[PDB]
Parts: sequence; C-alpha cells; structure tokens
Amino acid sequence: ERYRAILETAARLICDRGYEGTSMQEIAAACRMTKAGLYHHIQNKEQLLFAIMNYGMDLFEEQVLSRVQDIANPVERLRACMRHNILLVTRGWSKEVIIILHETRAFIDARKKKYVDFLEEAFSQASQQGLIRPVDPTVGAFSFLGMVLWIYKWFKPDGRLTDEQIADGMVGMLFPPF
Amino acid sequence: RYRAILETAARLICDRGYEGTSMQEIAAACRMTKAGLYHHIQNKEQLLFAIMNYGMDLFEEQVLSRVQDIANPVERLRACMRHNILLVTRGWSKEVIIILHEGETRAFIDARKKKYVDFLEEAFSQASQQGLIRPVDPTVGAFSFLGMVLWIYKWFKPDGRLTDEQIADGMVGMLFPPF
Repeated sequence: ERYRAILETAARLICDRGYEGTSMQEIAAACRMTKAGLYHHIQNKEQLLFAIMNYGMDLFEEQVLSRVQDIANPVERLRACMRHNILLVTRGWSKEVIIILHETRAFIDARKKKYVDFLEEAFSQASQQGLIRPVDPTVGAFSFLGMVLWIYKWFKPDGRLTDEQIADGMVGMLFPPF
Repeated sequence: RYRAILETAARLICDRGYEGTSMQEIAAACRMTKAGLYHHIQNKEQLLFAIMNYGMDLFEEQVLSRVQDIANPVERLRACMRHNILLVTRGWSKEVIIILHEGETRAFIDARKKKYVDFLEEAFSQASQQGLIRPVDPTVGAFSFLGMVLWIYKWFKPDGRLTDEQIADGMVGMLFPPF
C-alpha cells in the first residue's frame, strides 16, 4: 500500500513539471517521508520511472484488457475497448500513472506491444468478417490509440462536452454500424 | 537561416531535452559563434516561443494555405488530414511540431492553436450538415482528427512497413470514406 502510493504521488509530480524538473527530495516530501525513506522503496529516479510504467500497465490490464479480452465479436470487442480506454483517461484513479506509461526499456516496450498486437488482431478479424470498412490493422490500431491517448492534452472537464459524449462520438466515428 | 537555427535547436531539444540543452550547445550545432546565435535568439525562453511560433507558421504554410480554398468540406478535411500527416512525418519539420505540442506567451500560442481547431470544427460542421460525413459533434471530429495525426510521431519511422502515404490513405479512408 505504501509503495503504490509512492508511485502515484511521484507520477502526479512528474506530470506537473516533467521528469527533468522533479527531484527525489520533492517526491520524498510529497510522500511525507525522508529521502532515506524513499530510497528504501526505490533505487533511483530511472528505476522509479520504470516502476511507475509497470504499475501503469498492470492497472490498464486490470481495468481495460481484463474486461474486453473475452468478447468474441471483434467489432464489439474494439468498441468496448475504446470506451474503456477513454473512460480510463477521463475518470481513472491513476491518470498520471497512465500518462507516463504512454508518454528496462525493452521490458515495458514488450508489454506495450501486447496491447498493439491485441488491437491489430481485432481490426484484422473485424475487417475480414465485414464488420468494419477494410483497413490495414496497424493503421486502425494506431488511429484508435492516437484518438484516445491525445485526450488528456485537450479535454477540460468543466467544458461543454462531457466524457460520455466524447466516448460515444469517438466510438461512433471509428466503429459505426457497417 | 533563422528557421535552420530553430530546426537544429528543435532536434537537440528532442534528443537531449530542454534542461539538458544550452545556448552554447545550440550555437556549436549550428556552426555559429555565440555572437551570431545571439543576434537571432538571446535566451532559452525566447528560443522555445520562437520554435512554437515557427510550428504554427508551418501549419499555415504546409497545411492551411494548401486546403483553405477547397469548397467541398469533406474534400477539404481529406486534404487537410493528408497535408497534416506529412507535416508530422517529414524529417525537416517533425521535431518543431513535436515541441509545439510537448504565461502570456502560453496564451499567444494557445490562441494560434485554437484557430486551427476552429478550422477543423467548421469543416466538420459543414460536412455533417451537408450529409457528406456521418453526423459527429464538430469538437469530437476535430480532436479525433488531431489525436490520430499528431500521435504518428510516437510510432512512425521512414523504414517501417507502412509508408507515410499508406498511413494517410488509410487514415483518410477511415474517417472520411465515401458516404
């Protein structure tokens, strides 16, 4: 419990002022610990970032992939996955962890590729079964990911559009009745 | 010569970071004296705003000026998307644009960015009302377009399986098919 709290706090600080502009002393004080206490849990800044990103992938698999991987119809699977990814970004409890994850290298890269593989497989199946307009599966996957992963840069919760309207509109754009 | 400086600086900033990169290092990468650099840019704040303003100039020069006269709004969106993907992927412009999206100066750039979004929203509005695209909230349309296109820098390489043109043909076909 104390460790995940450290990752969440560090992630919030890193998102506010960026990686270079965040010190381990800043992170320690934000966690109500001494710098020595922080280093009991983490080895240095580079490992902290790795830990944040791995925790991010865990959270994503639990809250997005776990829920959709058993949907057999590939366009239903895509539609649910896109809606879950959007709502993760706008409603999630660890938004800054997720931002760092998509914004040791080889270990995280291979984990991220599992999601790209999943999307490409579904676009492939949906295209083949006549449930979506044909498209190259990679073009589909990365259009999907670009639409969802950009949200945090523009979306203002106090603005006109609601996050449910964004989810409905986005899904309807890529995956209309076809 | 000024634009070459900004492109060289954008390269270093993307490779070493903004805090890592110094005006002395920029001068050396430009093969200029510190005095010659200083004539164009005097500190790092000035440099950053200059690069971001150059990026918005590129949206005008490489995208808007090429499409703004297309009367049919779906044809306009299809051309705008293709030009924008090229601006994101061309070696000479790609790092300027990355920096653009990665106090009072913040509002001056924000206002320029919003003129582009406004343009996309007007085209989505016209195309939807005219039945040339499936109905969509114009802001949703605009930022779906923007996310798709700007995120290309995260995964594109010029020796990848898909060319830039294949990516554009495919993206335009997804958002703006015959309808």
